Amino acid sequence: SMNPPPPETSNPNKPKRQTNQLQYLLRVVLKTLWKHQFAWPFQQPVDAVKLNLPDYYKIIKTPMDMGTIKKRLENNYYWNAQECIQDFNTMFTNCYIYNKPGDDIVLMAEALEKLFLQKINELPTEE
Ligand SMILES: COc1cc(/C=C2\SC(=O)N=C2N)ccc1O
Repeated sequence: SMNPPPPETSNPNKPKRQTNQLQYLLRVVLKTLWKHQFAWPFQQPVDAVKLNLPDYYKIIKTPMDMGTIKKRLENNYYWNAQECIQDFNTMFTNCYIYNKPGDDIVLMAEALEKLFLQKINELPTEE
């Protein structure tokens, strides 16, 4: 059993910005989801070896998790807020694609997604 390498979190030739929307994504959005009681499965890449999910990376070809997002935000990896919002949405969608409705992990993702949507609704205008 093998896990793929994680998503990229460092790339010196990718242009980067530090913007008020990206600061909101770290200070408000990521921090709110990270502290939630259902955050733990999403705080690092899925370890398909330890979890005995040998088909996980056959089905999920664009993996994403909040550990990766946290690193991207803390290392100013992004150019704009849309790129980070897409990462969160990829994380939720992967969970719904791989699992069954009503599975514990899906209910956990849904609770985090509800908070995510609430916070993104008040994403500040770009200064
Ligand atoms: C079973 O599908 C998923 C599993 C996880 C992670 C888990 S599950 C567990 O017990 N520990 C973990 N770190 C994350 C997203 C998924 O879609």
